[PDB]
Amino acid sequence: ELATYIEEQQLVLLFIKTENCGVCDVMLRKVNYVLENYNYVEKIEILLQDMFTGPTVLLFYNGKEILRESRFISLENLERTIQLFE
Repeated sequence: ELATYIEEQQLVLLFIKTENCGVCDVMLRKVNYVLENYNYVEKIEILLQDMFTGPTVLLFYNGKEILRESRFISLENLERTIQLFE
């Protein structure tokens, strides 16, 4: 909340996951893969405690939430959306 202002570094993607979650790990690999091709996206990972599994990806542009996907994650949607910022 204090470098959430430095979290206005253009296009940024939150990957949110939980401590015991098999898919999360796979999907993170999958997301990372896409992000190979797009240097101008910044990833932040948040690992929540177990105690909601996820994963959840949020995409923010200049702070505005532009995309939210969850549980099963259209890498197509993610990519095309990112692309709108070529």
